[PDB]
Amino acid sequence: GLMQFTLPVRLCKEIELFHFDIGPFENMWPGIFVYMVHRSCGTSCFELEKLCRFIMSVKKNYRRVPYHNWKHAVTVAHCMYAILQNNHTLFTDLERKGLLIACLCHDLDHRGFSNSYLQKFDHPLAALYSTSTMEQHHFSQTVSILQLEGHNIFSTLSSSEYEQVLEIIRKAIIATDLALYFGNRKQLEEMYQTGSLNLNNQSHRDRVIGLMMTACDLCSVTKLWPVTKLTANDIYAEFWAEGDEMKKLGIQPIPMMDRDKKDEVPQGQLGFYNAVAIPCYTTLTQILPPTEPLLKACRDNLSQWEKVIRGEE
Ligand SMILES: Cn1ncc(C(=O)N2CCC2)c1C(=O)Nc1ccn2cc(-c3ccccc3)nc2n1
Ligand SMILES: [Mg+2]
Ligand SMILES: [Zn+2]
Repeated sequence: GLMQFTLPVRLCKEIELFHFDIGPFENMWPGIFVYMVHRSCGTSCFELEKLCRFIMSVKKNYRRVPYHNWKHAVTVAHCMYAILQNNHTLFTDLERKGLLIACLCHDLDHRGFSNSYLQKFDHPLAALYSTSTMEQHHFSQTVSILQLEGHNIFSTLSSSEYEQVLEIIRKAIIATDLALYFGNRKQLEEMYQTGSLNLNNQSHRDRVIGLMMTACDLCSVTKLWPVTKLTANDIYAEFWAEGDEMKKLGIQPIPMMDRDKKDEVPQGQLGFYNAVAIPCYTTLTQILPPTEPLLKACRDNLSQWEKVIRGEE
């Protein structure tokens, strides 16, 4: 109970900022996550022994892939921590509990392949889950780990609070399917503009939490340029591996996944910032003004990709 986690001074300060990078010391990441739960949720939210056991089982069930790995899980949870800490009074006690766990678990057992590749491979997961294939799997893996003896960090919730938190986690993880983002943001854009947006409306909160999940999931584009640029290499390492596997099935991959078309990455990133990233952080900043630093950082990174094309870097 009286056992806090404390970070060194530079991390204690910078962890509060949206653009924080969790660093290359893997052994510090569990402590970073517990620190964020304690400050975001409370030192009482979870039994430390159970939380520590939950965290190490989640880590074990992330694979050694270039991008969709344990570092991504903790990185996405930190972005959620910064959103929750800058929007103190907007979120319920259950939501703060659920959303940090949702972010940590959102890509459990990712193989580094898209929903499309699983469908074209005819992977068993594609027969079990026709849409949001990997995301239904990630939620399945979360429930499985929660049911390991000693791992139920929600044991002290009432039956109804427990069903509510698992429903928050399920919707939050499903919303990380980028196929669902486009329509979620359009509906949120209209509701904000026509003034019908209502945070007491559960289905409205669900939409807002979904956009927060997209914002945390894409948060590579909101870091300092050197972090953004080096994460891109890991992202493209997976895309190109999937491209290779598409060619093995006798299918020409989209340019994004074709390593022969490396040259066109700068312009591909522009399309992505303009079609996905900027609209995401713009709508999020409209609904939650204190998340504006995410939009400002994204615009700075867009400008950096424009500089790459122009040959200035
Ligand atoms: C940075 N970041 N953050 C998240 C994601 C992303 O998508 N998710 C991670 C799992 C999914 C991305 C991304 O980089 N996404 C796109 C999206 C469209 N693109 C098109 C091209 C392209 C390249 C060369 C040649 C031609 C086109 N490049 C693209 N990149
Ligand atoms: Mg995912
Ligand atoms: Zn993710």
